[PDB]
Amino acid sequence: GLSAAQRQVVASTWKDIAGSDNGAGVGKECFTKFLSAHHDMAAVFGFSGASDPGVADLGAKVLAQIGVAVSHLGDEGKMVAEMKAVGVRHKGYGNKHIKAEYFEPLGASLLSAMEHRIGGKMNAAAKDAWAAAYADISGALISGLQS
Ligand code: HEM
Repeated sequence: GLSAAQRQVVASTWKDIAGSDNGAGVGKECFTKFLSAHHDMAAVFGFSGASDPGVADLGAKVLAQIGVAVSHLGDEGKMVAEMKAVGVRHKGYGNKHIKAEYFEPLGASLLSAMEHRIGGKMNAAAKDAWAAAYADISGALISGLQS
C-alpha cells in the first residue's frame, strides 16, 4: 500500500540510489550477485551465467523502470497499471516460465545492492520502506504476468 512517510523515504533515497547512472550500477550488482548465488536461475533469464553481457543490460533497464515507478508512487493506480503492462510482457521473456516465487529472493539482492551504494542512508526505515515498495512493484508485475 505504502504510507505517505514510506513514499517520502523511497522518493528521497532514490535520488542517492539513482546517482548519475540512473541506478545502472545497482542493477548490475543486483543481478550479478543473484545469478552467482542461484546458478539455476540463469536459464529462467535466458543468460549463460552471471557474466553474460545481458545481466548488466537488464540491470540498467530494471532500475530505470523502478525510477519511473518511484516518480508515480503518489498515484497507486497509475504505478500498478504500468507495472502490470511490464508484467504482461514477461509472459514472453527468458524461458517463458517466470514464476512469482522468484521475485522474493531477487528483492533481497536489490536491497543489498542499494545499501552497498548508499551505505548508512539505507537505514532501518529506508529498508522497510523499500521492502514495502518492492512488494507493491513486483506484486503488480506478477499480476500482469498471471493475467
Ligand atoms: C526474477 C524475476 C525476473 C525475471 C526472470 C525477469 C526476466 C526478464 C528478462 C529475461 C528480460 C529481458 C527481455 C528481452 O530479452 O527482451 C526482462 C526485461 C525487463 N524486466 Fe524483468 N525479470 C524479472 C524481474 C524484474 C523486475 C523485479 C522488474 C521490475 C522493474 C523487471 C523489469 C523489467 C524491465 C523494465 C524489462 C525491460 C523490457 C520491458 O520493459 O518489458 N523485471 N526481464
